[PDB]
Amino acid sequence: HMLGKIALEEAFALPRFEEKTRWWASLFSTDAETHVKEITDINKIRIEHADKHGVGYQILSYTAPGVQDIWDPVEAQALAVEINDYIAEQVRVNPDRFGAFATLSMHNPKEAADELRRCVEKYGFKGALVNDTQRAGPDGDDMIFYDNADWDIFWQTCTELDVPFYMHPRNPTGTIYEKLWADRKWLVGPPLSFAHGVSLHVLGMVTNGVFDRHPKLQIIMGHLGEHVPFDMWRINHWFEDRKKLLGLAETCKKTIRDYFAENIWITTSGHFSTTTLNFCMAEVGSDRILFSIDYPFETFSDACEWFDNAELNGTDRLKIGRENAKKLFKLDSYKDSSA
Amino acid sequence: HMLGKIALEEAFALPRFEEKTRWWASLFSTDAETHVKEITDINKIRIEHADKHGVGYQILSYTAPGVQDIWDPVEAQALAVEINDYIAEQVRVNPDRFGAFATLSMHNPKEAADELRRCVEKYGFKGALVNDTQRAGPDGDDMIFYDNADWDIFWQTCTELDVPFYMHPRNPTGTIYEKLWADRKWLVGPPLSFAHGVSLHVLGMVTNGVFDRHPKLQIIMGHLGEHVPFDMWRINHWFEDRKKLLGLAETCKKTIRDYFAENIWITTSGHFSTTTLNFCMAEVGSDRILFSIDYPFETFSDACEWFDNAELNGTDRLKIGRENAKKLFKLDSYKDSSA
Amino acid sequence: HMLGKIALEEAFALPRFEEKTRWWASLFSTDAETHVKEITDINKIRIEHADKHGVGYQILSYTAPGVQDIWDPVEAQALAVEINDYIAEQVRVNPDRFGAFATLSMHNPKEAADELRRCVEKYGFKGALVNDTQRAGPDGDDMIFYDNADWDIFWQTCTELDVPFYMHPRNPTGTIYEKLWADRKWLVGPPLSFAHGVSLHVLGMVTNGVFDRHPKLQIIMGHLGEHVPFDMWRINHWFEDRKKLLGLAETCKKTIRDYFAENIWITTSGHFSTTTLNFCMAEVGSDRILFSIDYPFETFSDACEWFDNAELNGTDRLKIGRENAKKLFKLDSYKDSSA
Amino acid sequence: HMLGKIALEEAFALPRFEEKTRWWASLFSTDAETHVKEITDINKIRIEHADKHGVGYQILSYTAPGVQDIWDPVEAQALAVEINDYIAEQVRVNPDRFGAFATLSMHNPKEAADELRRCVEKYGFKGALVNDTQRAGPDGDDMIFYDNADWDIFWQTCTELDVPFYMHPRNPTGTIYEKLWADRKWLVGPPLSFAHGVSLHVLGMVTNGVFDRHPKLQIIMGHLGEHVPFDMWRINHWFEDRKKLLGLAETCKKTIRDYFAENIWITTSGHFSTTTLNFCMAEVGSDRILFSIDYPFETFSDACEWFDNAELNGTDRLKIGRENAKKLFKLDSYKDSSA
Ligand SMILES: [Mg+2]
Ligand SMILES: [Mg+2]
Ligand SMILES: [Mg+2]
Ligand SMILES: [Mg+2]
Repeated sequence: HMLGKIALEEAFALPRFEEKTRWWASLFSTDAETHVKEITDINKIRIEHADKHGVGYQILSYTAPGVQDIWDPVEAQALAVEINDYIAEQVRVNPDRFGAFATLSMHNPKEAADELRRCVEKYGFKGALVNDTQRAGPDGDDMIFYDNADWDIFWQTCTELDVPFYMHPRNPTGTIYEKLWADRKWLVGPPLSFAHGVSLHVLGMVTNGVFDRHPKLQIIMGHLGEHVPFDMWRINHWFEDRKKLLGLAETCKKTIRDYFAENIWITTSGHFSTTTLNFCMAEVGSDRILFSIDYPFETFSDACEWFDNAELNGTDRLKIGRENAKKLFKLDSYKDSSA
Repeated sequence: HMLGKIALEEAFALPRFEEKTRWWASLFSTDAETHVKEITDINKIRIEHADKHGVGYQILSYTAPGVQDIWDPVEAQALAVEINDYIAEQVRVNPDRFGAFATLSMHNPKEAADELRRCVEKYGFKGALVNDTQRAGPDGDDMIFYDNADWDIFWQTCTELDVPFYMHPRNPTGTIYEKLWADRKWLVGPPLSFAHGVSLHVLGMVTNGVFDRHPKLQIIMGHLGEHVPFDMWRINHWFEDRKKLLGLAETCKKTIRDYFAENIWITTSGHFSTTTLNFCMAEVGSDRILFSIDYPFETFSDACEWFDNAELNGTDRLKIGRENAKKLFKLDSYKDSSA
Repeated sequence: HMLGKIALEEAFALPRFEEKTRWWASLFSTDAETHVKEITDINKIRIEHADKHGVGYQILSYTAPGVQDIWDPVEAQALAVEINDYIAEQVRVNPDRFGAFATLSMHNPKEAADELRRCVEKYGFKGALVNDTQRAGPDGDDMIFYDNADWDIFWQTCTELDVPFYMHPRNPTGTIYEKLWADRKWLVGPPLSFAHGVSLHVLGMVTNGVFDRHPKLQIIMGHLGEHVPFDMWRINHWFEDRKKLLGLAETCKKTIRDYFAENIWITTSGHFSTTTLNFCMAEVGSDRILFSIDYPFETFSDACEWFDNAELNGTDRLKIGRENAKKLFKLDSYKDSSA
Repeated sequence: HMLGKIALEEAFALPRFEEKTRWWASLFSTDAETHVKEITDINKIRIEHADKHGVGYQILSYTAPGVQDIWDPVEAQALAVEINDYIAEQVRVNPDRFGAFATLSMHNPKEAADELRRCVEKYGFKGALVNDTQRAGPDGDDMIFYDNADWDIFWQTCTELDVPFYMHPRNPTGTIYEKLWADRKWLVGPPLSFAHGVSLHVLGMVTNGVFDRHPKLQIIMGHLGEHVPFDMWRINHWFEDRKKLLGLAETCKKTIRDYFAENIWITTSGHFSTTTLNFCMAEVGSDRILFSIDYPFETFSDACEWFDNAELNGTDRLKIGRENAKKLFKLDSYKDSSA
């Protein structure tokens, strides 16, 4: 029904990674052959889906765990560069239907900043999408978080280019996987582990002052905010009425509600629940919520038939379906953008 | 306004642990001296609070991390026995105002089952409250989870005595603390880490078939369910439409919604939000929600002035405030129980 | 998906009233030929719909405006008796699928009480359903309301027989139609006028003390309560904080929330909105909400596909779908009643 | 806590109407002596309240029933002119704290249009506020509605001046009072009758095509929309799926949700319910909701302590508290307008 929707948690994989794609599909897809075809296709199947379901524009990004799974920094950087060059050539076929997020090796702040800049300046990419902490160390068992002063040069590049950063999940690996997840492995991914990682990282950015040093920085979370809106009251209470009397105020200058009004966005990817959407509208505001799908892990039909038919006032259907993202990503036009 | 409310996430500490109590208070209280007095008091300050705020009956339990912090199994068991003997003598002063949950060493399923039985049979305790995984191993860096076949003898003791088990959080320790939390330490506790632990453990019980082998087992989570109701739609979708086509059905026979209708309860402890309560009423049902406070980490005033004044239909105010817990814990009477 | 649902705002018309059926259809149906067949059919089409959509049991009632449109008390009484005899015979064909509400002339309290008693004692009808005020006076321009002492004998008959009374709407007529509705006639019926009538009558019963004189009396409103839940806060405030200080307490002894907890029920007839249902669960409580359809003015498909697929906790889906009505109407087994 | 709030359903009365003020107070106030002082005061008591509760700017309007109670068109017009001249002088004392709505006799479309124009062009009034239908006829028993072609000249004046029209309630009178309300008089006013009138009039404007002929017209309803949001689903269904197939489309060209997105506003006057506000954010959108008080029928304390302390995302608190009204009324700076 609604046309010109924008979706922006929409994944692709390189054709040369078919074995890795099938491993990931063995965890998260019930039809591996269709999954392989859909995650690698850019300009045919993906366009047919969007045409049937009123999706005018999609910002594509690399599948998880992606470059964050690569703990060799030279290999990781070369892979990020390869992916960005590849998707730039692919989306030129349909520029009124596709944009792309930069794919990044996050081993080094300046290296990541330079590649983000190359993507934005050379290819017009719309921002960055990163799958939660970079694997590093001898066997990839270390994690690189971005919520510290070493990453200021990177976050300042984001605000200078004025593009958002999408904190996507990745799977638990190594020591963390063995200790917490191996004995309850069906919880890996969307059921629980994904949100635990993203919420930890983003609230780390909050409590380590990233949005104080970079007040213009825009951060996006999928899956209606990875549990965080559920605890908006509880986090705010334990920040303002407890931890900010014990030292947190030294590195965290605004309330959690301020940061959601000024810096943080949430997306409807993989969470097609009108009851939860309404609750998020109360706790974060319809202005800060964007439609997305999580294709091809979710189907266009599930996401779009939900949203198109959800009971919702017309003002917020427009905002969530396209107008919020249209302003955030400075979209002058695209297919059906004002339909 | 409402009298005879029941609260059941209400903590005490032994007087001999003052140093440990002050360490915990240095993380989670803004007034250490009042905290020490309140967490150790049973029959004076705690009764004065309850009298002012319409709380007829409280089920007391041992402060976190409690016995789960003790990785010496002999020491841990002796401490659990000591705590249960102590609180039994304390609550006999005011039997129409206080019951108690068993405090347990969870190093060994049969040992824990026997001590739960002793508490219920000898002292009339109302169930068990355990602070998420037992520390074990050489330096307490291992975790004992209860979502496996070794714990069947324990869960069968719970269903035979027909008493619930409250899965309370504890702090992250050791390797997990260093890897995920040390660099964002203000998130430890109520802001995030507590819910991550409890939700992992309870959903582990779900996906490892604990409620299939023990369909009468009642499990309680505080803090409006430790994020889980937020993802009810998403978990249900990724169980029924994804993982249960890939192997999860082998150890998980009902839907997540079934388990919340039949086995799982949530509590309002430390989450005094009517907007979130309404959302939980939609996602889990008012029948499955219990009032609680989280005293003395939360104040009676915050919890009770919220609940007493919250906009709510009279049917559900009665149920959540006392009648749900009255039926669950088989309370024939207590102060103001039918006021 | 849910089987054994109960619906109880389901209308029929006498075959000999085809012209009245067609006039009403010309206001409220977009397929008059199907409507005529469906509103007169009891045991074939209506059963086929119920079998397809998991409706085990239906309490049937006479179409609006029905006997309340008849201002000749002799003609009105004879028609009520005719209708009750007719539907008693019809429902005997499928007694495990159908019950009936009494149809009443409400010109005289004792006469109406006697015919309700005959319906319950002779035919086992489940209650009464009445289309708002009884037209009266020489030209049918007066209105008989039931919220006064003259009707105590009638309400005492309801409580003695322990059966509920369903306050259904009727169209505005005569002077009221001319002054308020004739110049905006598209608002007649479900869009506005229906709820204005029923809410006036039920809140009249509240404020004139009917539920104080008859504390066991159960009153049912369709259409999620005819706007009243939206104003529960506002009515409660303007009663307890205003009118109850000015004289209302003389004839109204409990709060509006008390009466919804103790006396008033709402159904989902013609209001297939999960967002509004959730709000009603907050304002009135799931224990007080009953599934219903409003057939043949609404379709089985619209009502049942909505309810069966609505995002709802399993506890409340069971209560609203059938268990609330099973208890209220003291129902024996019926088709799929325990499925 | 929030400063610079805007309220715009704030009433005054002329000093020479003490008897009318006292009769109205005898229906709607529990402290008539304070009410008389507060409803006549402009520049002292009312300012003190606003200073204490963070209300920067108020648009003032004449008390109900006001000029709509006057069925002599000559007396009605003279009184409207008197009131507008009076309040223009009063608000000049504190022009950074007060604006005014036009008070109008609505006996004649051209006359009302001319007085609205005088108010805007001579005094800079912000719009019009009218208490539902104009009493008319020899004994005041007729009602003038504005949802017809005779009023096109008036609505065209609203859009030409680009100012909104606030449809405020009035009490039921004459035959309507006798037939519907006299025997249940405690429902008169906020409990029920007020909303019945306004919702009828506004939905009449919808279904008689006023917003089709005048697509720029902005209409404001108090009291969270006078029940209409509760039935948004039901009205929309009975328009688009029923009446629009039977002839309504001839005079009503968009959906009810379109008109709430494009033409209709609601305020929080006299409805200090976060639960209902959240529901209204789902059904109408936070962009279309305005803070207001309904002083002196409601207190500043009730309205502002509710709103300032309600659990709400920061984006919508800002919009509802002041930014929506700042844009709608094109307001220059006022006290704390950017605080
Ligand atoms: Mg994704
Ligand atoms: Mg606790
Ligand atoms: Mg009906
Ligand atoms: Mg007013």
